[PDB]
Amino acid sequence: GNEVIFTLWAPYQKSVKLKVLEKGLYEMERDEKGYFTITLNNVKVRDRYKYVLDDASEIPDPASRYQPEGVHGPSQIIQESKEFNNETFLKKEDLIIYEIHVGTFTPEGTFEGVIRKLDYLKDLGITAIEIMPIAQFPGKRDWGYDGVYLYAVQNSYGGPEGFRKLVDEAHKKGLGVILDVVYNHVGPEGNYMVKLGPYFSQKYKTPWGLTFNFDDAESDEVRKFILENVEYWIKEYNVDGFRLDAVHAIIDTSPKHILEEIADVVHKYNRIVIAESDLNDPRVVNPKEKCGYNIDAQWVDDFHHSIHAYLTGERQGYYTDFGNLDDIVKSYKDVFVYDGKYSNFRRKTHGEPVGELDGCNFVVYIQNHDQVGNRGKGERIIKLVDRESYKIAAALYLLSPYIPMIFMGEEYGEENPFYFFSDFSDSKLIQGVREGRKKENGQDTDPQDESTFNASKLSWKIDEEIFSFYKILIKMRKELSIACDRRVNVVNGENWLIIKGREYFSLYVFSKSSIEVKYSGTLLLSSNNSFPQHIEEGKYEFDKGFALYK
Repeated sequence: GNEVIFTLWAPYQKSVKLKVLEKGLYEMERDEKGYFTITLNNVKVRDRYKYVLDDASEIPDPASRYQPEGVHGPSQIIQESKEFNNETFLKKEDLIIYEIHVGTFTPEGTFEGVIRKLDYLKDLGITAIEIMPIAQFPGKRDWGYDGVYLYAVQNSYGGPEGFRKLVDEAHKKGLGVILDVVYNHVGPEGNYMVKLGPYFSQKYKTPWGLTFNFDDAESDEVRKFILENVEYWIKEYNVDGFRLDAVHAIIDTSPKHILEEIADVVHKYNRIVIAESDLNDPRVVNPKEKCGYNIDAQWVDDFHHSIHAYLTGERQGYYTDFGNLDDIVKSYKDVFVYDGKYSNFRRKTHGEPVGELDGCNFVVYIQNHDQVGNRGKGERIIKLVDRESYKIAAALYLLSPYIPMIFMGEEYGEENPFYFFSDFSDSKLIQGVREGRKKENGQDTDPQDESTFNASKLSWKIDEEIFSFYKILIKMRKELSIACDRRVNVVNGENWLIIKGREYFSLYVFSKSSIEVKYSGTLLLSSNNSFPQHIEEGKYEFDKGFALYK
């Protein structure tokens, strides 16, 4: 039949009622654990509903699937037809990721907008797109990390219907979709979980708000909440995989860490998890029989930081830990630069070596939402290095053994900043974030100003020299079988370096210098016209630039 069952976990609350807007108020039945439940025969997609507390105040379903009128508005029923392939066609060894912010990616600012850009993406060579968090957040202008309804697809992005159609059309083109999900904290506005029960940890918390309760009193149910959320995205949206936001901010003292369980869920349904770890700890990524949570891959800032610090000369914040050519070679042959050595930035010994894990347990990047957006003036790397360096940078990571991830626009030479923006309506949060971004990052543009968001939309002004470069770089990566293979040989002089893989070798010349080349090869790609078509073992004097050889 057509009847459906309502479930709300609220141990703090004595007795709660269901409120279907056009219909009546319905008394809910309680159990031992603190779950309120009723089955209603008369409900239909898409009625609006809320829950009314002892307080007599009315809150939206915390496990809501659609919030038509934003965070403080009522919850709406959606069509739940669990259609999903049991497998993803994505081979993680073939993974080229493209990070997208739906709001700013296109003039549209919606899912339909990214759909339109699918052919472009496919043609470029990307195999999967990473969508920044889409869990309902305040208003319509937010990176996604102030999301506060884990099961509800952002209304202004195009809602559930919108996101579903995106994955459907992505699969249709042979593209995969990875969802950025937040399990380490929750948004400061429109979060009503605090009144229901111990969703959040008493113990510590995160720089971005209240952290989840995974290991303390009544944490079973909050563990179920997150694990079922990952189950939900797979079963109801047919998503290929996940990027887990700041896993270092998820603390769990339990016999089996929640991150291990999260992975178990995604692997049960043959999907992929990537983790943003700041831990520099192979445990996140290691096999179970080697004591890891078995997450498929992790972000390695060390790579980006090495490249960035060296090319920019910048040393503020975390860049103080980097700066030398050695750091790049280190990261290129050891993954982590900080693998159990002292960090002046963190004021402690940081990290652990990575052992024999292949390259495909790590994703690398010269740009992403953090490394652009957390800069006060939000400058893309293109503004901080010359055309040559920029090309050398793109070559370094796209030709690395690690999984490369392109930031939206990077590939055609996008020049527009990516600022930090928010769309809170609570005036104290507005006040706090302005001064927060002012003090922490040195942002002069108002995050709550519409113009700041607008200025962050891609221009789509294509630089064809750069765009062609990326396209060929991607193509050669695939053709050379560079993926995962950490068996590379790197030699470095003062202002240059050569990296030699199984089928290729690359020249990375940061200044004019005389280089001893020990390899023969045919030129595949070059940032200049200055490099020979065929080269042989010998000494050469190269100008600043990059060259790839078979």
